[PDB]
Amino acid sequence: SGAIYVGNYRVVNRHLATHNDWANLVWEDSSRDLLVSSTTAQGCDTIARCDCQTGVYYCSSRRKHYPVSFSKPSLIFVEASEYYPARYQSHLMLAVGHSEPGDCGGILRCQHGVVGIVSTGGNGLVGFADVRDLLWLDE
Ligand SMILES: NC(=O)[C@H]1CCCN(C(=O)[C@@H](CN2CCCC2)c2ccccc2)C1
Ligand SMILES: [Zn+2]
Repeated sequence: SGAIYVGNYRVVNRHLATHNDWANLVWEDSSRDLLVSSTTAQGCDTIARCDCQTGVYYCSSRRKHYPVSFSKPSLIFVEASEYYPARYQSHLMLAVGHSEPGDCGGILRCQHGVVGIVSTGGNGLVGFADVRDLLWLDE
């Protein structure tokens, strides 16, 4: 679990969005596993606007933050799960690191701010849904 809080926006994994999130919806994209809902209070996370490929992510299943190198956002095949059939997920970045179901929502950050959130994993890999292209989150 986990979310990004920027301005009057809450960014969560689409597959973990609550009933309150769908009742206050801004934008959602199944192919990216992202959902954005509106908030009454202002958030303080800063979104990174960069091409960094190194950062630190939060891993709830180890209660630890890990430094990682990650790939550029791309269309990656993701195995079928209880939330989606087998499909290509877009804007996804992979790193070598521990992740388990429950870790989705963990933030990945670089020197410029928030890069994305954990969205996939397994076999010693972790995948992050990028949010650096969503320039509208800043206005
Ligand atoms: N964005 C998605 O489509 C994800 C939705 C949740 C599930 N998902 C995953 O990758 C799982 C692993 N899979 C579950 C069934 C086959 C392996 C997982 C593992 C570790 C960390 C996080 C998630 C896919
Ligand atoms: Zn950066």
